[PDB]
Amino acid sequence: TSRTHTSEVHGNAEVHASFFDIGGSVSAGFSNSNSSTVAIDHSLSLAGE
Amino acid sequence: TSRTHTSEVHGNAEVHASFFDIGGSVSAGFSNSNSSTVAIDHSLSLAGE
Repeated sequence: TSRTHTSEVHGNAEVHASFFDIGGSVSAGFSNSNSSTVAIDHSLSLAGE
Repeated sequence: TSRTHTSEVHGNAEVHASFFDIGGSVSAGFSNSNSSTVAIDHSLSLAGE
């Protein structure tokens, strides 16, 4: 089994360019995650000599 | 065999600075994924000492 925890910072930057319109943009953000993997495995090995 | 639950929490933020039509959007997020992953392996080895 595996349980995780993530952090993140986000950003964006885009300005406008038209015949009349100008602009600008900034941002933020914090993202996380909680992944719960439950892995069930089986194996076989048949060796000879 | 593996069946994975990946829960997510998240926070989001955007803005668009302009003259008078300035737009902003802070936000968040919540998500899960029910990912059932199987994997079938067949292998070999030929060792000689």
